[PDB]
Amino acid sequence: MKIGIFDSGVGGLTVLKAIRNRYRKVDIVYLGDTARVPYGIRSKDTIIRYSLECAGFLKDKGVDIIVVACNTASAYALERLKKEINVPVFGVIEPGVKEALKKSRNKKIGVIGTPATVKSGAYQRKLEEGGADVFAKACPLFAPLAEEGLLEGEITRKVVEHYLKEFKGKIDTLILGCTHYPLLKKEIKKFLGDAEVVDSSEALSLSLHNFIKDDGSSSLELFFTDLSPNLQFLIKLILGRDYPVKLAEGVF
Amino acid sequence: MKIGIFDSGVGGLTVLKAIRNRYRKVDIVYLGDTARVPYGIRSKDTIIRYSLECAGFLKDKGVDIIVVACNTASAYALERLKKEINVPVFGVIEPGVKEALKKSRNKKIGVIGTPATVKSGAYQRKLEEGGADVFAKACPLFAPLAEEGLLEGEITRKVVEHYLKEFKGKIDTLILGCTHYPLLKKEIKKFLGDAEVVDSSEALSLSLHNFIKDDGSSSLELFFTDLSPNLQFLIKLILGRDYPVKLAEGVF
Repeated sequence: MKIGIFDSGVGGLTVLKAIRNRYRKVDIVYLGDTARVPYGIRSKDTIIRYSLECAGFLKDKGVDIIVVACNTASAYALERLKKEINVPVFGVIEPGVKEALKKSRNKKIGVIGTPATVKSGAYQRKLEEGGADVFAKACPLFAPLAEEGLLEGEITRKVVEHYLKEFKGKIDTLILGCTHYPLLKKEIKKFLGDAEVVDSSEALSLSLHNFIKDDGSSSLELFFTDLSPNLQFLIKLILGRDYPVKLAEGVF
Repeated sequence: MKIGIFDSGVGGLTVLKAIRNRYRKVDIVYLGDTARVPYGIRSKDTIIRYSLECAGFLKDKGVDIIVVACNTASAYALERLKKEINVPVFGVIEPGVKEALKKSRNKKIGVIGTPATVKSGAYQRKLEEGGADVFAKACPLFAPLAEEGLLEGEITRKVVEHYLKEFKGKIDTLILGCTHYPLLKKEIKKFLGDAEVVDSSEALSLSLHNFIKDDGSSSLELFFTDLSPNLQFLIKLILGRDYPVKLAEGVF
């Protein structure tokens, strides 16, 4: 059993840590699309093309299942991936939803996710057909225009309330689609008050239990299509140690 | 007297507010380069070309002085601007330095700024020739690869200490060149302890006092080369109300 996880950046090294602790002996191969990283703005057809390519990379790496930890690719490319890669494919939306639907009490739940996944409607849908009033809202893309340091103090506690306006006191469960400053977990869980935030990474990992045979050499291989700046440093902080990465289409 | 302030994004609407409160009757024309916004990565010659163009835009808008609030353009394009625009040009580095040099006690001061301005050496230099041990370090470019929400808790308090490592307990004054998550003002002023952070915007504004004749119709015009997403919303939050913006090279 070899698990292939694929993401645009390093946010997927989270799921990967969950998997790996639960499935202690499975072999893993990660592939981050760092060379194209600002995914959540690209078209549906772009997201499906970049996804096809990265999945094929891992397929050809001999994996058994392909976990796609990105909400944007999971929201647009799962049909296509499945249909072109002769293996099981798992995204992070459906486990998030199942969980949300479970955790909830009043079934008035919300989703904060990238503009491109929030546009897809995949979350909204899957939640409604499960019997639940979805309150969605998109991630604010701030760093390009202004430095987050601008959004510190006063102005931050006002971005929040205006964004998480409707959500106000109507929801009781939330899928943190994708968190960007100033909408950190603790800036929102403060405005909204102690709400049940779905852990999309623990939910996902768990969700692969019946398809995964906990077996393998316990190996780990990390790949990225661009040896970006502080990649290596980030890897160190998230995983706990330093794992050597290779470049996608290097030795091969 | 008409003041032309120019920046890459909205971070300059800060200086603009300082100016405007101090110089209550001067007329103003702001120009943000939103269409090209990720400035701090481009080349010296690129920064000088984009700067030339935006300054010329304002010159042709009939301004008397041109304030450039971006550290990256101030660090590479002031010679060129002055030499091509027949008017007084003021950047945000030299007032920051004067202030730093003043505020300091032990003259062991630091600068956290974008990789491109920190490379320029303009801060380091100007501080050394003023008799001071500069501790510089670059802004970590994180949002592209991973979402800041990843950098929340544990991992954030560890990014800081490793970056503001050397600075540790050696500095007593700091020029917050440019603040990006997780290096917010309050994450650093916590690691480092209560240090004297230079207010580069109050310093700058103040620095124009002898060149500015507080006179004019008290007008305000906001221009940007790309009516980017939440531009309009950000403007609202920083300035206090909504100011109509126009597009650079619109009616003209």
